[PDB]
Amino acid sequence: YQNANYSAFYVSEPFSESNLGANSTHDFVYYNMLRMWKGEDNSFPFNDAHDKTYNVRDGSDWEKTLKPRLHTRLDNSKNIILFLSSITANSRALREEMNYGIGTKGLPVIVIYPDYDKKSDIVDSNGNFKKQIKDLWDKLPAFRDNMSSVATLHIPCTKSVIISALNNEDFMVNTMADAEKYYYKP
Repeated sequence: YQNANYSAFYVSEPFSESNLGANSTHDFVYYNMLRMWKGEDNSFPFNDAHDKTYNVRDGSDWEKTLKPRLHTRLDNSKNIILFLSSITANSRALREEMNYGIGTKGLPVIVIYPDYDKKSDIVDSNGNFKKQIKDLWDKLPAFRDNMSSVATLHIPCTKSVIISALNNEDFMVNTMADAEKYYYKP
């Protein structure tokens, strides 16, 4: 029960996943990457909170329809998979996913950085997060300002690394590690 992974990312709105080109549009492309890995290999450790339809950006009415949908899907989830990239920009729904999912629920977050493919892109040799990463947090204040309360894992975008993250109990709410920002050491 409540075993899903909740994918959170930016797209310019309104966005429908059924329009031609949806699967080519940043940052939806990275969510679809997870879906395709799972569809191709059932061992991939991803259970999509949005499996029935990705309709959390599609224009629906905030109060009556969209916000309740965000909350319901987050309530079915053990963690958030957040994609942060150079194009992550303002979005009411994405903000609410952070405030409710982290601030209210205390869900841990696996943060995938699709612009980067090396561990050394995330942290410097003293284990400080690089400015290029901190700058992405500033693009989503509701992530930045809630992340202190949960375990977060900050990773480059490579399949084997994503699998390792998703197989780690430390980043699942019922088994969460102590709140800190974690990373794989370069």
